[PDB]
Amino acid sequence: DKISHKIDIPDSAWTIGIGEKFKNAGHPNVKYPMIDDSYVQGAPLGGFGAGTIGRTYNGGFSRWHLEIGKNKYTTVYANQFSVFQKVEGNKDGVAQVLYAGEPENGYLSSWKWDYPKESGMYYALYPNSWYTYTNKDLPVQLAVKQFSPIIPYNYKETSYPVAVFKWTAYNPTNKNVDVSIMFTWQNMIGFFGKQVNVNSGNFNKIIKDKSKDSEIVAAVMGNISNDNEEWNGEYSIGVKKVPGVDISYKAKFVTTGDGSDLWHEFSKNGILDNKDDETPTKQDGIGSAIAVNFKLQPGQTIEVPFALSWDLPIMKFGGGDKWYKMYTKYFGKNGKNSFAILKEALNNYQKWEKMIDDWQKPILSNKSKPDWYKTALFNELYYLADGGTAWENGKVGEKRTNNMFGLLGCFDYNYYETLDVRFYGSFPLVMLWPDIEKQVMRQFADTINVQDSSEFKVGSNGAMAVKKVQGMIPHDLGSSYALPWIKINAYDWQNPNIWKDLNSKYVLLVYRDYVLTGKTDKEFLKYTWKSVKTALDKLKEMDKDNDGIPDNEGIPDQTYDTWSMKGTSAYCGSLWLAALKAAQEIGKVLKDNEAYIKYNEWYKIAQQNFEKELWNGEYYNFDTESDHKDSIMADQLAGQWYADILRLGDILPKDHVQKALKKIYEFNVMKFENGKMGAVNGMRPDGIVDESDIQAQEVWTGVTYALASFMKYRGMTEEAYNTAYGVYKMTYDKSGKGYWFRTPEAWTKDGNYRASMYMRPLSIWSMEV
Ligand SMILES: OC[C@H]1O[C@@H](O[C@H]2[C@H](O)[C@@H](O)[C@H](O[C@H]3[C@H](O)[C@@H](O)[C@H](O)O[C@@H]3CO)O[C@@H]2CO)[C@H](O)[C@@H](O)[C@@H]1O
Ligand SMILES: [Ca+2]
Repeated sequence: DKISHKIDIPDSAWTIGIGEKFKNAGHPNVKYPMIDDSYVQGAPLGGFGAGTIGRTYNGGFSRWHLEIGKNKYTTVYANQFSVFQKVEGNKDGVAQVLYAGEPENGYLSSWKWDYPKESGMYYALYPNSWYTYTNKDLPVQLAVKQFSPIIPYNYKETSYPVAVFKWTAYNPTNKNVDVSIMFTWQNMIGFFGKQVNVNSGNFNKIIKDKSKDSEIVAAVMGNISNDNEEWNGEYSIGVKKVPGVDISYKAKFVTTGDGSDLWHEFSKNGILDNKDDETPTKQDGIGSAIAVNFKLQPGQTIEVPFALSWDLPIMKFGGGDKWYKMYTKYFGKNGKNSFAILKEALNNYQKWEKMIDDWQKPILSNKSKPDWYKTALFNELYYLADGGTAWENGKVGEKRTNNMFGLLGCFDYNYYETLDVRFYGSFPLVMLWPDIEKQVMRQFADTINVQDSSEFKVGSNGAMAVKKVQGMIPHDLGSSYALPWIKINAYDWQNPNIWKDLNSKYVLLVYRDYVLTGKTDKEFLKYTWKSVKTALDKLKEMDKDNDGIPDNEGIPDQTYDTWSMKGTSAYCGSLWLAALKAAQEIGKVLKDNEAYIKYNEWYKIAQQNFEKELWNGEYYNFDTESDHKDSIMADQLAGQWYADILRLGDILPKDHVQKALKKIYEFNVMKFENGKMGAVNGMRPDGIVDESDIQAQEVWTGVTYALASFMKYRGMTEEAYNTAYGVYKMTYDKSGKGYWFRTPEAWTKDGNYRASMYMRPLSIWSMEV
């Protein structure tokens, strides 16, 4: 490996061998069907709301999130980079697809598949990833850096449906070598969204943009139809000329054939026919190829940028609504703009690399923090783009000031902005994209007094319940299978209108978003103030025994939605105390004296009673009335955690908080698989895991990272990082369960999982406050 020194991969990048087999991988631990796409994954390409494309460590374009809200795992075999090399003085060269695998059937059988093991590495530090190719039959060593311009405090480039591939080639040998690099792409119009005739009318054109000291050659893969539909638009691939390289191309090869129409050209001398051909296809799949060829002398290095764009302007949800994607603000809505997007990327990628370095540097250059923590911190952010992210620039047919946004809680439970989850998972948005975060919270504010009296069947018990009650915060803002932003509370496993955490979490989210953006945005507090008061006042009515605290009803009426709470719970009770304190503070800021006084009175009664009812000498009891009321809950002081972040002070005595955190570390972490797997949710005082429900026996990745944050602010530095380390280990390490780029909600002691690709572990960013 002589290529690594010619590029700059950070030491904290997650790494794996190209073609590496992983033997320890986990699988779903539930009885019902659940997504399991294997450990063959990688860092996604594509901006927020653009649709994303997962290119795996093996080289394949395999995890398709282009249909917004859907996850489709299938390798499109025509989508590859290939290499040709010929040593000066040999008769023949060699050609190889840079993919550690081969197709399942006979399409593209002529290509050279099965890139060999032990011949290259994959590296990821989101939003960048890299592949190196150090192969004994390839005398020139190659590497590529691939990325999309995901940039904090930037709402423009961050939205683009574009990827850059910056290639570096180096000749360490003592002979001249001819090298070609070829990008192939299938015209994927009709891959989704088209009910019949899936390739019909697809056609490919070549654009040569020559303008002084710039040459771009690109393929635009579109359809003859000008229909404005979810399925229609363009894909583009291309390359920018640099000194010392020639460009060649082929507009049309057949993907549903043996591939030899292209491969016979590339395998001879790495130079394509330059055959333009705009003939549309009927039933056959088609694609395009863009290639560079160059001669490398001994010791010579060259850099060449390629790019990929996709202009699919319309997203459609299962309920029938069609919206424009955010990026259409910058490029247009007509679906004929893939080349403009590609050209912007090819002409500006160096600036974008620097912008990315500028935001990663403060963390990467802090040598008090271990590399493993940086690996997790950056790579967990994959989910902001990969979580079915929806970001609208108008409904099709209909202009507003704001652009509505939604991130899925996960794919198995397909709900937007699941609020009990975003309490943990929204930290990256408030810290790095606060205008999106405040938009999402205004979306929730607007729903507070919505009433929907129609009834749905509650999944857990079969009872009928009202869809949406006035004054109760919704569980979510809809499903991608239905109508995001329009029909809320798609979730139906329990009735969220009787949940005891949603209304408090909502208030705490609101005050967080003011505090973490500088305590300046009074207009945001004003917009949300009525909803905050309404939310707290409605939750107070759920206090059954006049102790000043809402009563859990002996059912799972909160985020742990199979784990029953009854009476005063540590979890919902602490959240209530914190929410009251936040509302007092907002009352002072806005000069609402009667609110300050009311919430101050409620707070002091509830605080007293919380302490009397739950404090046992060592920790706070799980609740006042359940069968395992004395279980040690990992999340027992969630309200005090948020109070620390919000700078609201002590809601409970410092001494008791410290004792409770130490107990949690001693029990829920250290007595669960030797503290190498996170914090198990429920432990009995005898040190055996609580067996009252599956969720008690699960480690929750986002709860664990948030508990790490809490420990860190309380000066328990070693405990904090050791607690977090088990999550990192299980997710990324060779000794873990293979969950890189699909961090789940939960695992049990055997390491098997529930709900891969989950929002909650984005809470690792609470460790950076
Ligand atoms: O909907 C989201 C919630 O899902 C919960 O899992 C439940 C499944 O949604 C549900 O389909 C499954 O149904 C069981 C059913 O209860 C049982 O009687 C029958 O015999 O088998 C069905 C599955 O084959 O129940 C599970 C609960 O066990 C998650 O637990 C929850 O966290 C999530 O929000
Ligand atoms: Ca009560």
